[PDB]
Amino acid sequence: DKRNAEYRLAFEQLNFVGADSKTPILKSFIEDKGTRIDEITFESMIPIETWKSYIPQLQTSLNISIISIEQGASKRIVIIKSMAGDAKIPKYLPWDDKYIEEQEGVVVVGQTFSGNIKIDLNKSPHILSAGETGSGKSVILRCILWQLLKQGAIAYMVDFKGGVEFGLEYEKVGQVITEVDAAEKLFKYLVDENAKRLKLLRESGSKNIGEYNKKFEGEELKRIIVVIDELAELMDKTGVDDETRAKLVRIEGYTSTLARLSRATGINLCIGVQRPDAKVITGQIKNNVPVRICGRFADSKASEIVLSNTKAKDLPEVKGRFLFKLGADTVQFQAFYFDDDKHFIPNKILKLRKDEIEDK
Repeated sequence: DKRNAEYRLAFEQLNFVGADSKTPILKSFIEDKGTRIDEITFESMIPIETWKSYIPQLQTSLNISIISIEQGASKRIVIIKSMAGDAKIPKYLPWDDKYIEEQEGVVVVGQTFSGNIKIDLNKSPHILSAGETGSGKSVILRCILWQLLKQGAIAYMVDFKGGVEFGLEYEKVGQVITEVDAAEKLFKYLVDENAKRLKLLRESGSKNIGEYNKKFEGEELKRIIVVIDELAELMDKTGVDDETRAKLVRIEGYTSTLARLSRATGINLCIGVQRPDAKVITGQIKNNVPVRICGRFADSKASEIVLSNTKAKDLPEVKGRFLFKLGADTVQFQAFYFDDDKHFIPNKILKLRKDEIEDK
């Protein structure tokens, strides 16, 4: 009843009253400790639209973070999907190998208010990390790569800045693609590999490699992970000769093909973008890339591309503070500080690899 009287007061203050002078009466307070989110229900004579416009006034009074105001059973009943006003988000989040998931295909990206953000690459298969230069953006992808490498995945890194963001260390664990020629060979291969895989899956009678891999263990399908340091490196023809203009288009057709058909076959794309543009994050790419990571952008246009809303502006001036987006919802999180010197250890991967081959 402490919560009932604390609301009664906040409403009483805001003069938040119905057509009947009656303030909103509290009905249920569902304390989901697991999700740190609470289902607060009120019966009032105040239409949802009016609760919706008064959301900032409510938030500040009741010290809460409202997510949604869904209408309940009747027009007078309204459920406020909302979490605490003491939003538990870290200052700096250092990486630790303890976070590596045992569920093959799952990757942690950082910590939200409740807990660590997980991603099932069998559910949502491709990641788009956008953020201006001044770090963060790619560090999230390199961190994801490490997790999958540790889960025994096959890596392909794509870096046209002559393989600078993926050093000789990364070349120990996989192929680093630095030019249009290799990028063409590669994206063509992956497309043919995805093709060979859809055959095996269909015939085995499995919907994804998660299913298929529970069915075959001696010979399993290795997950393929494709990191693209910068997309615009591939996504910009504006200058090249006819021969190259063709290659970059061929590459645009393969990327589109994989992005649209991969989910089942275990071929995952992680894309970095320093500045969103519709000529870079094209139709297909955005259409087929579920996960969206967004950095502090002062441009509303850039936010609309990736997040398809303008929440990137509203981010705090903290390094690692990003916005994860899957489906409709968007959360504020501190990503892991992944240092390629201390955290990336190629030997550990070569170890797993010797250890897996020293069987069958």
